Amino acid sequence: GSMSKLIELKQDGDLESLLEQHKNKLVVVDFFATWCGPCKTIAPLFKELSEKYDAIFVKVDVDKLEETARKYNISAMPTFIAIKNGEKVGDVVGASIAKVEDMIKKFI
Repeated sequence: GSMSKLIELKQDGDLESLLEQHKNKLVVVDFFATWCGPCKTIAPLFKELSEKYDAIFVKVDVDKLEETARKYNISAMPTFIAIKNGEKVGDVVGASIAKVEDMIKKFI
């Protein structure tokens, strides 16, 4: 198998565990909320992107992983964070799939 797929995290500490062993991959994290309509709309498009690009695509419910949301300074949802080589490299704030793709192309 490959780690380049869409995964959905469960609890604080999961993202750290992922990044500990996949520092060389681009990781694109969709921080979303279940009370966020645009987050619903963009979810299938995020999955489509995950099928085209060799990056790790991660969904994080900000209410499930509250410490992780706080640590990445998330406010608006959805927020997409690009993470590579040990650090955050970019973000897209808001439900803009085109900008998310531009970010992936920039940093992959």
